[PDB]
Amino acid sequence: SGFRKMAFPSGKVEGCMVQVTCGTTTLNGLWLDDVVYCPRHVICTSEDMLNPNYEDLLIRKSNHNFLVQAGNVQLRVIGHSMQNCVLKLKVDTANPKTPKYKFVRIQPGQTFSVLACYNGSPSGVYQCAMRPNFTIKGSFLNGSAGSVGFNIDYDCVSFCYMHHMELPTGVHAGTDLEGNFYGPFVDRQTAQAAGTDTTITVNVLAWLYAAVINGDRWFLNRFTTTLNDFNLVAMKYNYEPLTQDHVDILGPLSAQTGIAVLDMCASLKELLQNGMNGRTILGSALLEDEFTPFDVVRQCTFTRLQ
Amino acid sequence: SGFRKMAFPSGKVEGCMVQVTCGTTTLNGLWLDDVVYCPRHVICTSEDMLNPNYEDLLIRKSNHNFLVQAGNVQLRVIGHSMQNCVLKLKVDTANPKTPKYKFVRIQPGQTFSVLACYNGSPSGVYQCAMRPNFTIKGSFLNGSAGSVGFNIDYDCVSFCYMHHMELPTGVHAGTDLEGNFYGPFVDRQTAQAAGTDTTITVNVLAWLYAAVINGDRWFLNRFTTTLNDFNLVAMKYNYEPLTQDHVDILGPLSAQTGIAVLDMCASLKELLQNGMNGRTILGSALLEDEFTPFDVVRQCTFTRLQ
Repeated sequence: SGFRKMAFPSGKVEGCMVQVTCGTTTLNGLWLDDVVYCPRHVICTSEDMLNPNYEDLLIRKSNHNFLVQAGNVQLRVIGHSMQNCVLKLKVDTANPKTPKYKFVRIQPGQTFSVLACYNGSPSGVYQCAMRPNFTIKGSFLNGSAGSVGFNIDYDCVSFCYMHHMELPTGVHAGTDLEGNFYGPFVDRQTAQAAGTDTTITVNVLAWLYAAVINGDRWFLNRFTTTLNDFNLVAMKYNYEPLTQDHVDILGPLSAQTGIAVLDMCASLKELLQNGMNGRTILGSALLEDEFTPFDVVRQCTFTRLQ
Repeated sequence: SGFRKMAFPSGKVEGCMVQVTCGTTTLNGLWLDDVVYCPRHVICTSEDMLNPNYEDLLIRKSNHNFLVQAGNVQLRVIGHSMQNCVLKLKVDTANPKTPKYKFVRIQPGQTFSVLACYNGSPSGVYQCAMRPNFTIKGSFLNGSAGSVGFNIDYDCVSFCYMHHMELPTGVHAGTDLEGNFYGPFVDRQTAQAAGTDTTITVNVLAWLYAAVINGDRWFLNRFTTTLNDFNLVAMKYNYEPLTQDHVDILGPLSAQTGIAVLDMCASLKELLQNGMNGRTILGSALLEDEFTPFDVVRQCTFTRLQ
């Protein structure tokens, strides 16, 4: 037993990570087959004019301006194109380690594994959830842009995030693998702020279900409530509304634990009104909302079926 | 910026994982060159009286009895022997994916990355700290035994832990790669309890530094204290006593923060008594003690040396 934030194994992703340098600017690229994808602001430099326009600056760059290295080997750029906020760098060598993959746009509330990288070299791995305000609470320094996030589904690496920038609040923003930002953000030197965030109600219920599976059940009561009355409570604590779709996604954890979803909502309603009473749940003094129902099941299993 | 529990990329380790099956028991193995390392209780059968004779089961078993799988490929065991609580299965093929590696005995307070496995097949990765009572707080199900914990140092993998079992309190126990258990535990079906766990004082300090580097400062104070003076307020509070060895270790964090360790100790003493008064530090409502100083440094940029 035991429950912990757990990243997907990063081996498949590590073999696609490369360093991209244009001028004195370096960041990370993702090498699949004969293409390297990377944030377009690799072409930005110090001596650029204020609030540059990427159209104009890329026009100055030739193939020979982009220096891509996969370890101690130079990949030769043979073509470049810009697709929204990412650069597609056609190279003359196919990555022999390209996994089965898909490009995916995750929804808010969902999690993914982040392979933070520097200078083309993977550095560490951890879980993030896409916040309802379309930011993630990551750990990224300068040189980490191009790091990707991803999930594994059977044999297929689903890439869902490429990191670009940090916001003044200290939270992070990036694109899908087509260069489309999550949230109202731009890879520009313009003032931006994350909007107000909300708590991912469905995730907190999954976490409480995980808590029960692991024997942490002090917060259960005989009580139950309705979907309407729970949501009237949730709204007042900045929790996002709970939909029947959410209730159904919690099915397997309710089947597994024997605790009906609306039973769980009553315990949660109670922790929201009266607090955690100095108690910790799974070693946390706060309510965790970055564990999806899938992430719990992934870690406990369904033992009804023998 | 930002601060997160971060596992090492697990790629170099995933290529070492294999599946070991003796009779009806299946757990994971570690395939380094031409040796597979695994827990000895893979040979245990519940049909045993219980108190096992591991040595004579080695005589009882032949090489045929051990089924080693790298994916769907079988490795013929050509030798088998016991070293403390670990099996060393000699196979006919040397692991072509063997990395540069050491075998190390971690010290209580140090951290490592656990690659959680079932059936030779990686499931996920997360950080653990070896607790002062020689347990770890992981997420391990039945069949997770044989999973390893490791640290990457350049391109050399330091294997420091192999998981064997779970204690009735929900924490986990294991050996180094030489089969020697961390702590007074044995791999038998007998009543065992972990001693009293204590907070790793040096690590809470390192964490408080990570917050200051990252922006969380409210806890700081112009107040000061001394070493024995701080260790008074702490020993009664179940904390590891702080030593001059720990002070020095935090040197670089103080150097970057310009905050003296004793000054940090003072505001930490203040944090023990008062409590956090509904306030968080780096997204946490309790003091985190599983970030070592070096773990912090790896997630910070250091203005000093330019």
